[PDB]
Amino acid sequence: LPVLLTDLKIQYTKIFINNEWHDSVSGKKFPVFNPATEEELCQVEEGDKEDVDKAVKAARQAFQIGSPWRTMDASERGRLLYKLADLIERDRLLLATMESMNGGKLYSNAYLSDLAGCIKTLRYCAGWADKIQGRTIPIDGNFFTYTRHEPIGVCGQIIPWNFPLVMLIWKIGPALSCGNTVVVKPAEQTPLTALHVASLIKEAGFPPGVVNIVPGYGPTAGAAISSHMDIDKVAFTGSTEVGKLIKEAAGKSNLKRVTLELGGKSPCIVLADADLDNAVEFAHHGVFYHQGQCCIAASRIFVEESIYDEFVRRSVERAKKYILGNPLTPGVTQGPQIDKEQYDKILDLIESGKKEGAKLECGGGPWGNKGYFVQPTVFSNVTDEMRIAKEEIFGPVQQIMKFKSLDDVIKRANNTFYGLSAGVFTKDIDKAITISSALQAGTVWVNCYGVVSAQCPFGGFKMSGNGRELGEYGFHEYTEVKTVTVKISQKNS
Amino acid sequence: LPVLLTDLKIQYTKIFINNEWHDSVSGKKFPVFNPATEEELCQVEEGDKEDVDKAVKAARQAFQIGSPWRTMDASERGRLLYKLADLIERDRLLLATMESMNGGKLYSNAYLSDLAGCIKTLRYCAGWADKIQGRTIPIDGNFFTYTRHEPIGVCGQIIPWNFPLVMLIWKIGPALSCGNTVVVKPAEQTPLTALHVASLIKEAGFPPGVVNIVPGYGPTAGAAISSHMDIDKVAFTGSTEVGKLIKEAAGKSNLKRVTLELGGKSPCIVLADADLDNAVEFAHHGVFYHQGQCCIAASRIFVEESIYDEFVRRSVERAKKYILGNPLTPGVTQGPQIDKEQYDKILDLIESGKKEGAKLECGGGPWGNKGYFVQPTVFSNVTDEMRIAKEEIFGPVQQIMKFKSLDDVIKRANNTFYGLSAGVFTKDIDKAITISSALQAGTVWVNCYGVVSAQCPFGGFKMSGNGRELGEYGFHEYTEVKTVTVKISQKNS
Amino acid sequence: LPVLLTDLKIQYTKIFINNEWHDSVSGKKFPVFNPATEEELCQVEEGDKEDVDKAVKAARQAFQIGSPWRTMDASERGRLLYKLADLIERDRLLLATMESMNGGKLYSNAYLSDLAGCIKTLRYCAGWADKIQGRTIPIDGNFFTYTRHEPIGVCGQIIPWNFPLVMLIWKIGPALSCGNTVVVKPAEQTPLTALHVASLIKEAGFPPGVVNIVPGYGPTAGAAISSHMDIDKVAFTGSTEVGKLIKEAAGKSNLKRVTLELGGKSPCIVLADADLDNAVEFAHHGVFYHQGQCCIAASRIFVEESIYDEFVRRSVERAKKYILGNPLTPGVTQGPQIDKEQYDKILDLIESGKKEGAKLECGGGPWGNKGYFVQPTVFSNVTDEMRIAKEEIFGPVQQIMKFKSLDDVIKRANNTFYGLSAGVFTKDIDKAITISSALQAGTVWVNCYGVVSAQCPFGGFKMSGNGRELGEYGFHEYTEVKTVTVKISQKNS
Amino acid sequence: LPVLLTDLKIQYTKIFINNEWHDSVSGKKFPVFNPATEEELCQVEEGDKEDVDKAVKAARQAFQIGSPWRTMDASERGRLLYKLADLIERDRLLLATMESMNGGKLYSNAYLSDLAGCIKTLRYCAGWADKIQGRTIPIDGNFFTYTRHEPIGVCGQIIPWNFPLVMLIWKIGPALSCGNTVVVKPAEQTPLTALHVASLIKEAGFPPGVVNIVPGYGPTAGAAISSHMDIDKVAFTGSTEVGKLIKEAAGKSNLKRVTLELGGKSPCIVLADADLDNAVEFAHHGVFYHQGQCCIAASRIFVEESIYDEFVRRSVERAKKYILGNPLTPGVTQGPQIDKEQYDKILDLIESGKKEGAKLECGGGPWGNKGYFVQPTVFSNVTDEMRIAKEEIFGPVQQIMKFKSLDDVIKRANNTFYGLSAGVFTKDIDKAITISSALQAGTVWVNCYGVVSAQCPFGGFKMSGNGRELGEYGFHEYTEVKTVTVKISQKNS
Ligand SMILES: NC(=O)C1=CN([C@@H]2O[C@H](COP(=O)(O)OP(=O)(O)OC[C@H]3O[C@@H](n4cnc5c(N)ncnc54)[C@H](O)[C@@H]3O)[C@@H](O)[C@H]2O)C=CC1
Ligand SMILES: CCOC(=O)CSc1nc2c(sc3ccccc32)c(=O)n1CCCN1CCCC1
Ligand SMILES: [Cl-]
Ligand SMILES: [Cl-]
Ligand SMILES: [Cl-]
Repeated sequence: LPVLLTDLKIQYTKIFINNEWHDSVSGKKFPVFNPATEEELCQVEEGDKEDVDKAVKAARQAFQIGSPWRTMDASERGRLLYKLADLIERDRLLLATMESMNGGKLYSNAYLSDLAGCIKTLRYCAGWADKIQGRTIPIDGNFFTYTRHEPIGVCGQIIPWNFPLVMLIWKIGPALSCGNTVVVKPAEQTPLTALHVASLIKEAGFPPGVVNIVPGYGPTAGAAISSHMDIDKVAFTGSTEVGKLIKEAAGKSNLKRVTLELGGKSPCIVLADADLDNAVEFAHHGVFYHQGQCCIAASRIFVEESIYDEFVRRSVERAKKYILGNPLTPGVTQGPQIDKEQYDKILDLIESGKKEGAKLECGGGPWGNKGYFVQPTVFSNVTDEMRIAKEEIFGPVQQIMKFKSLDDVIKRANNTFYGLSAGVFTKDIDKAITISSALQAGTVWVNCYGVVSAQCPFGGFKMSGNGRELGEYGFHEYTEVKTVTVKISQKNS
Repeated sequence: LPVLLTDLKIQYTKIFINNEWHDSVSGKKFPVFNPATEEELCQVEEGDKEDVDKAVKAARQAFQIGSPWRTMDASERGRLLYKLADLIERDRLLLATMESMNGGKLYSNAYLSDLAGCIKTLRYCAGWADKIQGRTIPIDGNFFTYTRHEPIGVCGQIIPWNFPLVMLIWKIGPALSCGNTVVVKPAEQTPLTALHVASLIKEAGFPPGVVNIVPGYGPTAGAAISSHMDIDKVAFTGSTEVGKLIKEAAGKSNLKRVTLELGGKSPCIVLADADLDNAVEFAHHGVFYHQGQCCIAASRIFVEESIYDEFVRRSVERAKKYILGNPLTPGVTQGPQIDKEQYDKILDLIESGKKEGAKLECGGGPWGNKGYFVQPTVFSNVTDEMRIAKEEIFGPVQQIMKFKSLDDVIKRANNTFYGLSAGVFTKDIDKAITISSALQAGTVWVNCYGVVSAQCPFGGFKMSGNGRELGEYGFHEYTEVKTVTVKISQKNS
Repeated sequence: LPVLLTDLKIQYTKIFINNEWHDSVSGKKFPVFNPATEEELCQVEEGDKEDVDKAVKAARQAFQIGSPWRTMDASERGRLLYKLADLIERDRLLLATMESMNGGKLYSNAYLSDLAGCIKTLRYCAGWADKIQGRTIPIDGNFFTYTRHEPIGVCGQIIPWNFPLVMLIWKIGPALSCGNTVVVKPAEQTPLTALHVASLIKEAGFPPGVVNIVPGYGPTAGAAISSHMDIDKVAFTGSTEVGKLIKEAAGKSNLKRVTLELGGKSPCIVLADADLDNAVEFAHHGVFYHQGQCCIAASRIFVEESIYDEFVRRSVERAKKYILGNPLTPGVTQGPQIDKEQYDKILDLIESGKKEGAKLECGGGPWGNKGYFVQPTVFSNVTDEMRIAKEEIFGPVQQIMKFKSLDDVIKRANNTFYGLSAGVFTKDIDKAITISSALQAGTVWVNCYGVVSAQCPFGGFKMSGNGRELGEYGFHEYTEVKTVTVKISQKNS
Repeated sequence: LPVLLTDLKIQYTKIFINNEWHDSVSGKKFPVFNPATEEELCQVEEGDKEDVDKAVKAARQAFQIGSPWRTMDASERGRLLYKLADLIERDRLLLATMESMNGGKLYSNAYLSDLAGCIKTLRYCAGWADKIQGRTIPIDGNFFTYTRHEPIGVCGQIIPWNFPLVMLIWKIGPALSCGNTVVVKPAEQTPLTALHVASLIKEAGFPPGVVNIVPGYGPTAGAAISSHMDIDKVAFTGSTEVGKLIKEAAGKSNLKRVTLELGGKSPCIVLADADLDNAVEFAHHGVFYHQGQCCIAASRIFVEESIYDEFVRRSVERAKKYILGNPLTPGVTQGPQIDKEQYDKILDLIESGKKEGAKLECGGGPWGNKGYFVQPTVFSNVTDEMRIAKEEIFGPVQQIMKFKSLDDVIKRANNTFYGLSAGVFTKDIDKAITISSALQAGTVWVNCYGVVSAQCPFGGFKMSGNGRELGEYGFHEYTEVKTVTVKISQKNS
């Protein structure tokens, strides 16, 4: 685990449009904080509607028929993405450090996981660019018919603060591989890594206007994207509330394409025949990863009665082993929550668990004199009507419940408006296949949890979102299909 | 062209839920009219929110894990669809007659085209059922990963009055082939053919609740579908206004998947080297088909100056050759518009063309003492800011314009919030390919127009809709992708 | 289980070329026998080189650019195949009876399985016809590139006597769906069902020359196919010896495409945790089905030592329960072998098992005064160097062996030049996945055996064959891919 | 056009097995010559059967279940290929020089085209590695069925001398991306660039035994590959004669999979409406490229009578403009033929053209005192029965013919046992589509020629070969499909 042997210096703080750095139209700036210390790191240019309009015009122009980005070989779009991955690999120490400092994110994970994921995802996407293909189709009648899987056009992409870099790359990788242009709005909490990447987009040689990055707030810059009359598509990861607003704003304006990923209340089902240590470990990391701030957090763990008490005991032992503190310091194993709102939400929900009669096994309160820290918290004997069993907490708060009827537990697992993911732990082939088939969730892990890769599509059932990202299947959502049908004198098979 | 040698008798007038005929919960009924005579044909049970709730419950139950429709072989879903096609072929005379009588639709077209399209589309969809496949994916790490392309669940499907049968089958064919269950709301104007088909769904042996048909109005039954908390997806063909309302209602409620097809203002570009007679014929039929009531109507025809006057002359000669009257009577070549609202809209727009200075070549007024008839109408020297050049008329009203700059005409062709289709007429390979690539439209025809087939995906760019129907690509929109990732001791390629 | 309530009368005994019945050029005929009685059923026209030349010319002409079969809609090729399935369904009683009488095949299986498989396979193939698609490809440079998945042309198809109808349809279904024309040579033992199907091909309305059926012998009619200078592809199921000759003859002549399926020595691995009754049943039916005359026969069954004796006991009990006799008589559960050569081969191999020291548990000799009957025979304590462990027997002869090292048994399972299929019986997810991945076989069944369907590709690893039949993947082998690359002035994504 | 600013020094002259350099078992070496000077460049270790056996054992071991190459992530196979491309880019000057010196290949083409093609092809193949996917399949009955697209195993790959590097990469890129191991036999004429690449395979970090390179002769090392009992597949580009021998040897031994590309007699059809200068240029380069030593050489050019004389005149003017000499010297535009056999064959065929009455427009004899040089030669009024119209010349010899019947010229174009490629020159859409559809050739170029890219599949119809290389479609030929079918208690769609 190498580190930056020199203190981080913040350089890139401006709006990125047509490969140059812009002041906000208003002249306004907003502060950016270190969640572990509550101290301002810097000021960043505050994008708003006016700045979004500049970025959209730039993106529109870069998408015009005859432009460099429309006319270059697909393989060259791919080359540019591979180059960007190489640049991020070059600046890995710097990026992992900035990510950890701005995002409250453990540095070892930032370096070994987030940065690795960004690099691998970009390289995966680079490979698709010249492998996006349409069809030739044996239509009835004397016609030649083919399809073009064109890029859609200008894609507005709004990303959250929990995985700033990974989410940036998850959005831009596919969009660019397919030939789109993008207007990106990073989370107000975490604009800095996106702006560094923008410098590397310029360095790699992407044509101007192909990627534009507009830091700013949700109701301002975000809303301007969702309601813009010349944005063809909007992609978003974040809260359900905002997802609704985005879909509504898209409907009112220009009926732009919308894809959403909106978190979850993801269940695990642990059968009595399960490898118990393996289930405890994966379910543990499954809920606690990055201070509980994962859309896929395994926030309801149902365990067969006969192994329930043992499951709970071992889970508690594991949760009691964390070291809280600054995510930069080696050996520290839990960083802060991102901000006050999240902090407040986690505490309120923890209090509801105590009130509504859940058994507190450990944690249950805040930690320290600075930083938005929350003790890792475990509740057992949780019941389905409790707030901590229904609401996404997005904090280090684990719920453990028992069942003895498998039919009943699948119904309980499914009894939510969410549906992002689930986990099944068993040694039995038939149970693994039939349970995974019955769960209304986008990804089901069997005898593991939290395994996400560029090669697999990822997305929600129900209110956890719509559409899929990554894999072969995800690329479909960044193309617009055109059918071309040509009259011919006579066809032959 | 065979005919029913016995008078049509209306039998099926009720709400279809769980394969039985239901009265409306309210007890209310609404009238159904023959647009050619303005006479009531019958009364039909009026579905509203309460009836939609009954259909959704039925559809939900038919979709449950372990149900007949979830557990039957995919090939058997396909068999059921093939059987339904055979039944519609059996009742072709009856259906074509009912379609023509209720829809104001020329009987020869109803029989030879609409009914043929329904049959062929169903058979096409039947073939996909056991050919819907997921993937196995060489994910990083020691895992086995596969995907399931599951049906989504309960699909709400709202269809228009212009092609009642074709649109019914365009919706239910793919949805059912993929294993979904459906709640269908036919247009208030044209419920009758859908209800006959429902009798044939029962006869074919589809499990109850797999298809439910709820006749009724837009703001009542339609709105209940779009806002329902247990409908997983809504599909819609109709007006832009309603498309917006549907997307908004889906966002406010349960973030259900939405696909829309919303008509157009589709352009043709006729180059000087074009086969002129061929371009005139296809552009003519392209705008005039079914009294102009096609989403893809070729409602802006741009012709190179040197052949413009000849194009206009020949177009006028062709338009002056129609025989208006009852769509049932042989040799009649133009039926009525569907209803008063459409009628009023076409007349108002025709008047705006005269006012704003378009040259009237023929038609321009109503026809007859009964029926919503409009003279076939041609305007030349139309300019881009005129109402008849911007608004979808949905009537027998042709606009012809000239150009001499090809760069300019492509920009004019593209200068619309619509984008459903377009036509290009030229003998030159390079022009055909480059022009079709540059047009922002879902289907581009070359040296033809209006060629739609079950084998090709169909849908809009921009505000003409989102998603694609039919072809291989259309089937994707009726599946929900689940990734299953299984921990293994060691993988091997 | 319905039966023909009228005695079978043989009608179709001639060579089928251009949809008419032909005498052999030589005037020669050959006899056809009932294997259960050794009595001649009829005489059939003997095709030889001269007749093959007539069929190839007919097939070539039907494949010419501009012909009905090249110009008809793909959906119409599909319609024709669906019609043929409907006709075979109509004549199911007759076909199942003829199959059983000519092939020595149990009538209940013939009716319920073989005929069902033919019908289902044809319907599956019908569905692909208009779903065979090429690609459009974003090649480097200013070009438009697309591919056509054309039919190959004249396909020579040689099929065996064990599943005459199923194999006929397995060959012609895909070939025709893809638009090829075919020259079929049924086994000399079993020409009759193929000739009836030919009458139904004529009745369904296939254009003449699209299917031609040339009964005759291997070294005569078969060899003429394999060496023909105007046959584009040859497909074959049968013996390894002949497979070699076919590949060699194809290399010497016109380098025609070759696909082979050549039987096996397929292993099962039964782990100690397996559902034992389920493993015994499937392994039993897996080797004994159709008198052992299946390419996929489970002819080496390795059982973990701790359950080996119990496995063997239960296997023996099951084998001792058969009733031998005429395949037409209800309750009869084992018919004859096909002919004297097979009969002789099975007996010789059974004798080698006794000689080389295998433990005879039951059977071991012939049965009856007429018909090529062999007692169902079980050997335990078989070792890998014995003839019955290495050679495909193609008779009712089961080999059971023990193991205790899993690494070792996989190596033993794989230690063969064959590789058609295998079976794995265990309750453990990891073992099921890792073992199936390690076995060098085309199809691996888990906790079942002998499950073959039109939707899955089927074919061998190693010397069990090359290429795959059926599924999506099998269709690729009946197309020839053409790339078309068109110079354009400027491309756009 | 940069050059090596230092003289080339030959380093790598040994057999490459398990990532180390081996002497031949016999101790024998063979000489390697510069075709431009007829001087020996070096000696290279001569591989024979014994050495092939060592390489196959190494390849077999590297392919074993549990090996590094079988267990590494697919994305890592891709990474290794990307690294190799980067290494070849690093050594581009050296490789382009060695290629030109050993292969008689113009240095500017070697550098700008061959080396670029190698790099781009490797990068294309790298991108597929983790995008090779099987299927999940909705089989009839209560089963879970999926497929694995496994690597085949040990692939023997025999390549020719005309494009040593490009062909090496065309073979190993796909084979390795798919996870195979390879035993490569470069042409005896041109082993040197392959051995340098082998050093870069070692440097990139490929596991030992994954690639093995065995220089040597055809009937010795080549024959040992084709007849080997433990090689799973053989791929070959070269002469028809050898293709036959390979297919036969594969049939006699172990029925290994075979794919062949075998050159052609590729036709162009130039219509009267064609852009004439464009057709002349592409047809010219189409036959003359790399001294006529391209499988796709446009060796029959049919021109409509009305433009035939002009076509011939302009073609002659272009052919008379070459500068012969050393392929290393700037401004030199034609190098030597590869060796004496080719040289002799070209001269003999040129003499047959004079004898049989073809009109000699220019060239017709040898050139210089050393090097296998042949004057660029044009024949007009060539007729279909002449040797130069039927036999692949593989020299700088152009045939031009006239036609006036389009039906007739397509039949003439098709009247060959070859079918690798063809060209069509016209401005008319319908002709371009219908002619290209009618030509029995693997690639058809329209208004261009010789446009080959990694993204498109490439291969012959008829005796020009079997199978396809590159594109998505080519990758299929380097996988072996396994179906896995698992019994489950109950399936759900
Ligand atoms: N799916 C996921 O991974 C995430 C889920 N969440 C959930 O949402 C809850 C609230 O967290 P927030 O930070 O408020 O998430 P949020 O959904 O409001 O913020 C995420 C992104 O949306 C933008 N945004 C906010 N308001 C917007 C608007 N009106 N229009 C357009 N864009 C807008 C933000 O600026 C940011 O870029 C969390 O407690 C958690 O449960 C939060 C972040 C990520
Ligand atoms: C290859 C893409 O990059 C990464 O995987 C970075 S890490 C990571 N990304 C995402 C999630 S949700 C999600 C949704 C979309 C895209 C990426 C992710 C997550 O939860 N994580 C931590 C897993 C730690 N795990 C602990 C045990 C196994 C992995
Ligand atoms: Cl498509
Ligand atoms: Cl998928
Ligand atoms: Cl292809």
